[PDB]
Amino acid sequence: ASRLYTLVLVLQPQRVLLGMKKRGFGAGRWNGFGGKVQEGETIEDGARRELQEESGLTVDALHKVGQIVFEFVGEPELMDVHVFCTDSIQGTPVESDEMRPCWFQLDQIPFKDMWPDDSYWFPLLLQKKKFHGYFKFQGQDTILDYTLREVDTV
Repeated sequence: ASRLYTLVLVLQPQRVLLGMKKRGFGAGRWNGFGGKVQEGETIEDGARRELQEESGLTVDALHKVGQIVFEFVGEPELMDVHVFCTDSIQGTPVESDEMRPCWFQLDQIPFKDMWPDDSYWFPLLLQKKKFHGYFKFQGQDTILDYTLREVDTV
């Protein structure tokens, strides 16, 4: 029992784009852009759609960089998050109802105001290493179990 999600990181040589989530799941934290994959679209199409809805941006190419499975205690569906990155974006990022975008220098990523799991796998993202992760949460703050490894194929 798992549900497909996307997460998109716009990662340029010296900065990364994050969005401050304004409502809904994860509100009040910076994150990549993404959301649920809909019936009738591929995972990559859903990632492009969420990037556009949340930031106005389109992209030439998205690259698979990771998969993260989340368990939330008491919730029946695992969240199967497909993580993508891109360097070349099209457009200037703009605020949506869901997200307020901002660029961050790579040594100034705001981990204290991000989901606690990002501290663990962001180093792999920045190192351009593909990964599989699993995080079990009690509520929104406490990681109870986790696993993280590098993989050759996402």
